[PDB]
Amino acid sequence: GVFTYESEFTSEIPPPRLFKAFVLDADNLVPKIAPQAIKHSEILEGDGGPGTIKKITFGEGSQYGYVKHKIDSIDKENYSYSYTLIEGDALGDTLEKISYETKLVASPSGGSIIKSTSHYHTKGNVEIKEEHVKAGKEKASNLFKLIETYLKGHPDAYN
Repeated sequence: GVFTYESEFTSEIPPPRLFKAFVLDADNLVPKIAPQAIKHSEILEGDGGPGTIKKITFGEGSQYGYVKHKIDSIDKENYSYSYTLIEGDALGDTLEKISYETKLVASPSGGSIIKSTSHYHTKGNVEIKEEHVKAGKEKASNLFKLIETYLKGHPDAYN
């Protein structure tokens, strides 16, 4: 009933910089890298820790676009981050609880490795469509290169 998808890649930028950005600055990282993807981020509950509910908005699509992310846990010592999504026009009535996980590390070449993972919790005996989960893989990969490029080109972004 639960789907499991993961992605593995690396970046020439340090993970402690992309980490402070994606997590300690997610509300200011996405709205600073490319405003063409999200309109703005506003935390609804908590302050960025576990149990905090963030509301990311989208500036693409005639209809209003936005989602809600519930922090699940992070590893400021290992640079890992994981949250739970409960809203999103992509979840439709076929999906309900969403689980998102992300991990950061370093490589022997100086660059940094980035391991991500996500899951789906359908409700009512339903399943997701490859076109849906497969599209998230390409969207999550492009976002990873936007965070590393942001700090790589913006040495002032929480760096």
